[PDB]
Amino acid sequence: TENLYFQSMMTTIAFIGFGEAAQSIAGGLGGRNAARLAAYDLRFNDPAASGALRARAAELGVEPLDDVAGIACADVVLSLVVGAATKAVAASAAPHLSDEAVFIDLNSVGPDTKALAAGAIATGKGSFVEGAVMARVPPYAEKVPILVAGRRAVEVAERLNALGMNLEAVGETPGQASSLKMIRSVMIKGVEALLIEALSSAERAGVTERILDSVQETFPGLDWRDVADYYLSRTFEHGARRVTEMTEAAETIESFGLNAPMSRAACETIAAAHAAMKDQGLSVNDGYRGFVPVLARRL
Amino acid sequence: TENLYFQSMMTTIAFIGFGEAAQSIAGGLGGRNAARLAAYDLRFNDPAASGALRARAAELGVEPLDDVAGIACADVVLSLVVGAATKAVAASAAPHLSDEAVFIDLNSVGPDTKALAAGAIATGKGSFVEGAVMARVPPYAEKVPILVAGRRAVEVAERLNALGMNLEAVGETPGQASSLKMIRSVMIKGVEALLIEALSSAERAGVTERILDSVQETFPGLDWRDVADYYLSRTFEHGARRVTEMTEAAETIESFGLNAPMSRAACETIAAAHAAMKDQGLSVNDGYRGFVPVLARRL
Repeated sequence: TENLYFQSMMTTIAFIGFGEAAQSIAGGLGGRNAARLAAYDLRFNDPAASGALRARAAELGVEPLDDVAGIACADVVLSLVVGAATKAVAASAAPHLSDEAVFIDLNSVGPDTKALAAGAIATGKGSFVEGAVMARVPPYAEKVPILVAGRRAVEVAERLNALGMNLEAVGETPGQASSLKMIRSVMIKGVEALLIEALSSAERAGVTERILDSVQETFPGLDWRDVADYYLSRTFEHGARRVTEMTEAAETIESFGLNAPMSRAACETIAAAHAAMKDQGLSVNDGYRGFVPVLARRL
Repeated sequence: TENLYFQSMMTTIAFIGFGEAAQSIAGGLGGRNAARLAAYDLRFNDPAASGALRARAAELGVEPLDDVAGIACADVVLSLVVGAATKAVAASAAPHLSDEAVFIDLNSVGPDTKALAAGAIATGKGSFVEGAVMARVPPYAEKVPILVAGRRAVEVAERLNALGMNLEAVGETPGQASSLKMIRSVMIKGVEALLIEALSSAERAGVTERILDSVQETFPGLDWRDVADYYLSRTFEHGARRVTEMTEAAETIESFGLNAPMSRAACETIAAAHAAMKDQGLSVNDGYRGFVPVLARRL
């Protein structure tokens, strides 16, 4: 019950980058022959990695391309490379895209870099759609939530959703998808940071339960102890990667001509708290009753 | 159905400071002759203010005291003076308190200053209880929520609650009541600040409604649009005074040996946003749909 125009259509996808994320995505698509798959990777040319990578390409039913120019055949090019390589990749692909083709940039970079990738693509004939991957890929494969933005975002979402992928078009302006992903971090990690600051303060003052009561009375819809349990355990376990996500978010907001003091302070806070909790005999299972006394003392 | 020990008891209260807050409190107590009331004020000695202040003392049924030494008669002394005068007041009263008397400091100062007030009182015979007034006094009079902390906090709460006041004992340690008041600000104004940062960012990126959706999905208990309506209108109207409350909260947290980056960033944010919104034709009634585009542009 997806779109007819898109089911009765010749659909070739080329990955740029054939790492884990690209592999799991191509994994879930491969058995269906939902589309002719291909992948360009530099390691396809490295004698030390070539054999092992080409076998896996064969095992997931993806064709290895020897060169970037092998993407000329694709309707949709997916760019999943190391963040640092984003622009370089874009610039390589640009001359080889057909004028109907869409390059979707799925890299973990801010709207600024996305804009430069879009610019490289524009020096050739292809279209650019900006994407942002909303979850880790392994647990979801090809149904990982992706946000897309651009002239052709609705069009590619529909086309790739007809193949079983999980895209939503969030705007016509490239930059909007990574902006949305980054800003969404601000509320979520901002709240986590506020709990860290309020609760460890409260704890040093001996009024923790009373302060949880007072937040519970002010914002009654949520169970704030469940919130503090959940998000402080997130600081415990993934504090390092949560600080990266925050650092990027501050840069995104700054990139819009806005000061980002909440995002910067939250990043600092989550990093300080993660450090504070390491090697203290805590468990992700321990709750705020567990974490807060440690943070109180260690901060 | 309050305590018998406290109803069948000789109960004299002396205010130090006879301003609005002290007047409204003494107002609601005065008609009942719930207690022998008195008040020391410097203006009781100023020919320019004396007549007018003594008439109002008579109208609310409070006795003027010519001197601080007139508090020797009180069981409970209430200190409501300008923040700056807190310690000075405490030091004046200390020699005059009886050894059964309780000095309750109700001034808008942090636990640090409260501790110094407590120290002055300790150089005499009286007891010290630390209080913190939780709302503006005019709309509540004598039933304004007060938090108290100290050895005798339970005792004074019960005694003053037997006279119709609205006290809760929150701890045995002086400093806890103002700590609790201040820290409670962190979550509340932190959230307001996070909405300002997230929403005006989102708005510059054209994804405001989507970001509200994504906060609504993450923290489903609350209606986040009502939250943003409510708290941004608070930034509009009372942004100036909300920044003071935040500045104090950062100092309180700092006073505990903790860095206060969330509190400091929130204070900055609320002040920046309040400034941004002034003289833009906005109304407290306007909601986030109204405020956010203004903040987006003006920040």
